[PDB]
Amino acid sequence: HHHHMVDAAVAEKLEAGFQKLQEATNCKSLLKKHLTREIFDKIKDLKTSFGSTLLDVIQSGVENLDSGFGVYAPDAEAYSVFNDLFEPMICDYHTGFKPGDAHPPRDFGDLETFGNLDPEGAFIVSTRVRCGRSLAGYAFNPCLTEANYKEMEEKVVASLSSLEGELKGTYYPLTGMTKEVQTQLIQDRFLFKEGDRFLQAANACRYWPTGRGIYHNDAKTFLVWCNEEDHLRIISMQKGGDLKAVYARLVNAINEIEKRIPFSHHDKYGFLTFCPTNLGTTIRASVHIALPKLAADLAKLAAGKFNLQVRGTAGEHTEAEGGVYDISNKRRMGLTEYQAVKEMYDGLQELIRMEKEAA
Repeated sequence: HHHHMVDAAVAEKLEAGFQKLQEATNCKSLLKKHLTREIFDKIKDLKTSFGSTLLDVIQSGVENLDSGFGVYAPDAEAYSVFNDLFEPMICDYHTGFKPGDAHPPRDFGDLETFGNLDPEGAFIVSTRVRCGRSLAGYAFNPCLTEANYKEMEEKVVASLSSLEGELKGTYYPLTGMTKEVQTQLIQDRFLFKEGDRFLQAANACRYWPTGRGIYHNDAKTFLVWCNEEDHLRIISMQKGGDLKAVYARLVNAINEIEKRIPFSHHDKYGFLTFCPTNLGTTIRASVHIALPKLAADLAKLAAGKFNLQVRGTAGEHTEAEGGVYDISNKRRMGLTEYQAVKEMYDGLQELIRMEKEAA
């Protein structure tokens, strides 16, 4: 496909979408904020080599005006071709990253500098680190062919099936998934299903459920989703606060996978993903921590000095311990994997120190 020229159908649909954006003077999306007429007029007739147009970028945010972000990348090249829109959006969303920055190369860092977090079990309820990856060479969802989905899944399965030791586990395809397995995966909170209206409207569920599946280790402390939104979503998690173990498991897993499957990467934006909220390190770390003494003061948002975000957790007495907060990394881009996780580690250590010291 050539870099220019969209057909008349695409052009008409883009203009109507832009107008809908405009008349919705109520719309809070990043798409509406950043897709100015000037930018729209500049990029509306461009296509990637896969044939993706601006409509394949913005259609979800147009159809779902309540979108928070409102664009997706239909293939890795969209990030360059439609960069006039992607760049301001990405840089608005991602704390500490600005136009002209180059996201640093991957570096998981020295695992030995993590570890002793809450061995007592007095504070941290659970620890989780999620990452995402696209496979080098493949389009993203709106552009994948049925044979692409099958081939990608075969490759992913070959790699996960070869995993040994702590990562050894089972792959469950969505194709022909039984009621029994569906139920078991729902109990585990491991099941995904056809995407919500945001993903449907992005054409991200074509050929469902071909090439979609779920892998977890026997311990249920390592989970992979194949083709849920990104080619790969990779999660390490467990009860308690052993961030070293959680992070080491994920690092080992990603290194083993990459030995067999190279990832899509970008010199400025880091690992490329279908949703640009997942760029850079792609890291989404989350620790549930009980801080009932600090809960009184909410000068807790201390966490900010380590670039960490604090969120309350739901439930009543009968369900959940009180004063438990979800602590996560605000930074995904413009820092290495090691810096992102060490920020969590350092900040949590301080929070706990503060909790022990509070009256």
